[PDB]
Amino acid sequence: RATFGAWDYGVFATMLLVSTGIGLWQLAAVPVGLSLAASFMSAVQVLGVPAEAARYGLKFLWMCAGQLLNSLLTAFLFLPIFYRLGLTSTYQYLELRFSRAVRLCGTLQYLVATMLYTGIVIYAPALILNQVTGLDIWASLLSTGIICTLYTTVGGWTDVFQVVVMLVGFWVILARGVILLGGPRNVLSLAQQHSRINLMDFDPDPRSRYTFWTFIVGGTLVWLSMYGVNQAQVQRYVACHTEGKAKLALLVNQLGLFLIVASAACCGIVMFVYYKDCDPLLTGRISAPDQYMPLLVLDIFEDLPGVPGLFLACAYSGTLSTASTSINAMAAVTVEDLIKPRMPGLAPRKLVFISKGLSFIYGSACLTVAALSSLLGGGVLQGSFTVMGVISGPLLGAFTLGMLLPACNTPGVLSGLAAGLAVSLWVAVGATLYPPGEQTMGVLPTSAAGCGRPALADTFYAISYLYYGALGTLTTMLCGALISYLTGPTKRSSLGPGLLWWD
Repeated sequence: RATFGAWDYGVFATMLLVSTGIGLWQLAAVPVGLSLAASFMSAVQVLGVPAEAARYGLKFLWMCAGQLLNSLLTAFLFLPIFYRLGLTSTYQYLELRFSRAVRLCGTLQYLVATMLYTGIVIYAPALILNQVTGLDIWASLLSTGIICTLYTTVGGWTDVFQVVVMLVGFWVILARGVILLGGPRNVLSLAQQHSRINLMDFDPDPRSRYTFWTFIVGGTLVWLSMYGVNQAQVQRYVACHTEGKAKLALLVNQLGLFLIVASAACCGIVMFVYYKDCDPLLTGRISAPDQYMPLLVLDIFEDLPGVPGLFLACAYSGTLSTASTSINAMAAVTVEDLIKPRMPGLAPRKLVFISKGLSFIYGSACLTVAALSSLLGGGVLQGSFTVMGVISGPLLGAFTLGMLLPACNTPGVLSGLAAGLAVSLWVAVGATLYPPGEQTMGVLPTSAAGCGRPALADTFYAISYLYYGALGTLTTMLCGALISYLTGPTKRSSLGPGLLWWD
């Protein structure tokens, strides 16, 4: 109990092996959108969103409000620019706007951000395996790395099946939990009593981790960083045979992500009310809050033996498949965008070998980043939203500056990228060397009676992590706006046909 110990071991092993092996032996656009909702279905979200909802309440539902505002700008301000142009890759726009140097810089920033994000995405299934089997945290990470390598290197329509299965799993967990605790009315009343239904939270204090202001502002930009400029996600919409179909598929992706993040938050609330007494953290039954969901599944499905095995094997294999797909994606991007253009004559024999080698190097780098995440501390959702905000925040800032500011020469945008990246790294490192107090973040009390030294660690490093990506972005523009209009602007009369949004 509390760590498999039944047929669930066999079911987990069988499902993992089958997933690893069997991989390789207007509504037509709906699945494509549902394919990009499979990038936020990773075990990262499974572990994070429920735990964060349980610890901070229902405020986490405002994540959807970020999504609903990131797929509303991505489908009306960023998709037309990337479509009316017509681009093999989105970063090509930069070469059309400022110069090839900015294209290379943006590609490097995307590569770094993706490697860190995939490191976290690989760490999450390692956490699942360690919690489920008690197989250390380093042997578990080793096994996860080996399986991911077998996926990406040796070779590798489940993009929608994995979603469907994990979503029905979330709904099943919700139903079972609510049944155990009586009915929806009792659970809702209990959650309300313990201040878990604090949906309306407008406190302006930026240090407050989760709030309406924080979620809207920070999450919108942290989500544009992942689904508005991300080459892998956006590339699927520059080949939809029409702009309207691309927008419809993007809205379908928005709906899928909204459903995922609402089900996860609701199941997190059910988890909390289930553990309203004898909280695992206070009783030592687990180590980190990200070990909440596996524990919830294991405790709940004691009547049905293998269901935890099936659900967690899906959440593990799907997450590794997503990580391997991302690794292959950036391995291909490196060859097509950075290497091949410089070396024109290489022939395919060496190009395929270089692609495989880059996939291997990226896999190893992501595994090392996962090990670093495990060693450094905890937090999978926070880790993802920090790595993808610190790095991919200034990049979105550069895109927005180039679109909405006609007079943005290359030096201005480059210095804006520098300043934004520096500021984001500054705050993200300050908040890890002097983490904010738990009470100030907004963590709610969890009963168990049933069984900043410097001057910038108290006011600056304490901001919610969601603002990190919104802090670089809002600097990359401002600096890039206060330098472009000083180092000589770019007259709009000679800028390009459709590189702007005002046109």
